[PDB]
Amino acid sequence: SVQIVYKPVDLSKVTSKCGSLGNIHHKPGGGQVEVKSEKLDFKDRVQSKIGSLDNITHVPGGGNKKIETHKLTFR
Amino acid sequence: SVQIVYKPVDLSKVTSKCGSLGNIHHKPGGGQVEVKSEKLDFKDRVQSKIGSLDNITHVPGGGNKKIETHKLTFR
Amino acid sequence: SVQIVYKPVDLSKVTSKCGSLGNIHHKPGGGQVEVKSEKLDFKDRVQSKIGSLDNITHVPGGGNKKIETHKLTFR
Amino acid sequence: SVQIVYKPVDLSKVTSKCGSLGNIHHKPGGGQVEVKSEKLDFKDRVQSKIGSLDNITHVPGGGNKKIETHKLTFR
Amino acid sequence: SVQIVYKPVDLSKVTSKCGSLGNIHHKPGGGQVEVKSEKLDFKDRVQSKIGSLDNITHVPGGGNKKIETHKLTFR
Amino acid sequence: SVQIVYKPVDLSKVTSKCGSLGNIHHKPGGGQVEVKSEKLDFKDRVQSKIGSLDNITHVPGGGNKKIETHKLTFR
Repeated sequence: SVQIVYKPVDLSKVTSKCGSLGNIHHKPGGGQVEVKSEKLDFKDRVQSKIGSLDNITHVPGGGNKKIETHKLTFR
Repeated sequence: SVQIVYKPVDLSKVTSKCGSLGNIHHKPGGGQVEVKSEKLDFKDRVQSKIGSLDNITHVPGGGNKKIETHKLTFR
Repeated sequence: SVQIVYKPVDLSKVTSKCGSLGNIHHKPGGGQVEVKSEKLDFKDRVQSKIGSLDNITHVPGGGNKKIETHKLTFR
Repeated sequence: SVQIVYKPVDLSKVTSKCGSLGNIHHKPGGGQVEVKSEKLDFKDRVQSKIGSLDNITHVPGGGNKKIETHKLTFR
Repeated sequence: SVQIVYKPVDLSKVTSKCGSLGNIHHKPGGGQVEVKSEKLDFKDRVQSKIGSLDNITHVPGGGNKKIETHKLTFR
Repeated sequence: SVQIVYKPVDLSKVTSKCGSLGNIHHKPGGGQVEVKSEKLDFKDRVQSKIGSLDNITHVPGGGNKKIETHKLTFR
């Protein structure tokens, strides 16, 4: 007789206190950009990105993360 | 007779206190950028990124992380 | 008769106190960039990144990390 | 013949640049205050101030000051 | 014949540049205060100040000051 | 014939550059204060200040000062 008891207890705390969060300045691509292209031959696929792209300002008040995985495999 | 008892107890704390968080300046790509391209032959795929791209300012009040994995495998 | 008792107890603390966090300046790529390319032959795949890319300013109030793995394997 | 010419020229500049101003915490009188007074005789004027009074948080973006006095006295 | 020419020229500059100003903590009077007064006789004026009073947090972005006095006295 | 020419020229500069100004902690009067007064006779004026008073946190981005006095006295 196989008897399995899976009783994990979790009283965890993931906490953050922040007095003030601010005055954040993200200024990407203030510089001049000049692309002068002449007599260019392309045989296959071309991907071009010019300028200021995919810039992120991520400012969460908390941004606390808890990942918990529970796995009971029986064969 | 196989008898398995899986009772892990977790009273953990992941904590942060911050008096003040601020005055953050991220200024990427203030410089001038000049790309002068002439008589260039391309046979295969081309990927070009010019300027200020994928710059991140990440400012979480906490940013505390708890990863917990539980695995009970029985064969 | 096989009898397994798995009762780990965790009363751990991962803590940080910070009086003030700030005045952070990240200024990448203030310099001028000039790429002059002439008479270049490419047979295979080309990847080009020019300028200020993938620069990170990561400022968490805490940034405390707890990784806990529990594994009970029975064969 | 008295001939007075009063032509002062003022091309002055009083300037300030501030990237960010913030995260200012003024917490006066966090402590407990207990005044136990017994059998006190007062013949003249009494002024009593108890607690947290006249506390100032003054945070100007500039706060630049120019005082200019011009005085031409003739007797 | 009295001939007075008063032509002062002022091309002065009073300037300040500040990248970031912040994370200022003023915490006066965190301590406990206990005043136990018994059998006190006062004949004249009494002024009493108890606790946390007249505390200043002054944080100007500039706070630049120019005082200029011009005085032409003729007798 | 009295002939006075007062032509002072001022091309002065009072300048300050500051990369970052911050993380300033002023904590006066964290200590306990106990005043136990018994059988005190006062004939004249009394001034009493108990606790945390007149504490200053002065943080100017510049705080540059130019004083200029011009005086032409004629008798």
